[PDB]
Amino acid sequence: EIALTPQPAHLTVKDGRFEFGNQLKAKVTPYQGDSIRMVFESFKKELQEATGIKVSSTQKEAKARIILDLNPQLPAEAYKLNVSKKQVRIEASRPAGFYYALQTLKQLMPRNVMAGVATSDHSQWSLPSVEIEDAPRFEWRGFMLDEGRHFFGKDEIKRVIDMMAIYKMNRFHWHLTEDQGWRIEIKKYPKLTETGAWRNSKVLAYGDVKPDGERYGGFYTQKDIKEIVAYAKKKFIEIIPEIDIPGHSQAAVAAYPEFLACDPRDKHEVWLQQGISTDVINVANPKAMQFAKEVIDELTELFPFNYIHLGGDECPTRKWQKNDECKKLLSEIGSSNFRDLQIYFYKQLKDYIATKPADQQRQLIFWNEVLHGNTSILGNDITIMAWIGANAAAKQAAKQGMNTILSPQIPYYINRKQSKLPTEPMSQGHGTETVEAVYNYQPLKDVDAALQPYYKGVQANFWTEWVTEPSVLEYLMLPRLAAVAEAGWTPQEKRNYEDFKERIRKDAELYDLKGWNYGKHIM
Ligand SMILES: [Cl-]
Repeated sequence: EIALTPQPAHLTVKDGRFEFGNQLKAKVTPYQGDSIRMVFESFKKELQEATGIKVSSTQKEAKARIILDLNPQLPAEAYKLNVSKKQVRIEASRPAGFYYALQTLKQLMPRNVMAGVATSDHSQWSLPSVEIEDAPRFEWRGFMLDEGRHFFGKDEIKRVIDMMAIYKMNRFHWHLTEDQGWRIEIKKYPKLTETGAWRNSKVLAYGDVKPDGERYGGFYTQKDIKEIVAYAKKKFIEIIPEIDIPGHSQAAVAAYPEFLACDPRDKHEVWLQQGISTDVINVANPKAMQFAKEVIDELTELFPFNYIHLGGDECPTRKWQKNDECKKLLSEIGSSNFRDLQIYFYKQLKDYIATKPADQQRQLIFWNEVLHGNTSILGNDITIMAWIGANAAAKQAAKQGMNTILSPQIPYYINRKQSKLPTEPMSQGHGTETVEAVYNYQPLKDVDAALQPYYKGVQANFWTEWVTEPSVLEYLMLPRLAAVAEAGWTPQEKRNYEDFKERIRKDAELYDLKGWNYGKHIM
């Protein structure tokens, strides 16, 4: 009957049910300039769409069948939800807490409510009596989509946001730039999208698959970006842009080779292959430095969240070793290790950001390869996204006083096959990254108590070398996304895969109402 995902920290089931009727009154705290009333108004619209129930306002506790009260002692995303025959009572300290209480309230109702779809026939509406106290284990509960390899577009990304929101995920990491495409309009550099957002193959070549000649691509205008940011904010999802530099930058190099290429006399094209490119940005070129500053400036206007991801994964130094500007810069920073140029490039950008007014400053996230360099100049107010040797990298980050986010390739890359069946779509892996394998990863296993404060959370990543169509994206995303969401939210002691399996089965109905694809193996 009751199926909540993520499982709350504390749930007690009580006798009886709360019945709505067609109309009822709510009393809602005015905290923070009526912000909670605004959250509640959004909820009311959803509820009416799905059920026909109308909620009006009251100031009188005695008339309130739903009450949202401020409890400042609760954590920033925590809530209490008490459902009795007489009243629904919610307590929280911050808008996100109240929003999550209402997510859990929706999830206690038939699945059409969470889906935001009315039922064909006439229905009766109620809640089970419960006492819930809930709070997320981790503050960062993320999903990353690669749109550089294949582009999905606004409608599909809204569906991604919708999926994340079901499971209380709060961080969308937008991997917008790659060797094979650049997907975000930058006004000062129009060729990033004019050249970089189109290429002459849909498939990315690998093994026996060759380029297919199709004029393929797409990008987001700044208007598009602002729309998606606003859409996600309504669901308490913040967006982190990733401009992956100076590696994974062949599309940018193809757009502006005259100053971004290490070897501008050679040819530079958007890459049609899968793999790791050596065609990295010439970090020693002054126009490359200005380019990066100017891109960051435009990101700052589009993305209000306080973090930017600069990537830094899989960045070969060989083209720097062969470039005169780079050799000279390395000599001038007193080094014989070309990796240091990557760190210096970042230091310039970090310094630049520090010159800006406080509200324009951003904190930086990097893939963990950056930690292999001498990062001392960057200080410890950077964040390491741990993916390769993740457990060890996160521990090293924490030991250096850096925040860390866990996105281990195994098992949190949910583009990978989720079954060994021969009928699975083509993607990376053998089929070992089953729902169970995802759920069973324990992020803080054997992590010393003193390091744990630096572990900000977890993220599932979705790489799109092989994935070109929304149906396949969704098939691979779901239901593994929910396992990572639960890992991010639910206390480890309350996590149980067989229990999760029973609960997630109830969401097939939700997925079907929304027309989402999903793997059916555990269903
Ligand atoms: Cl754990």
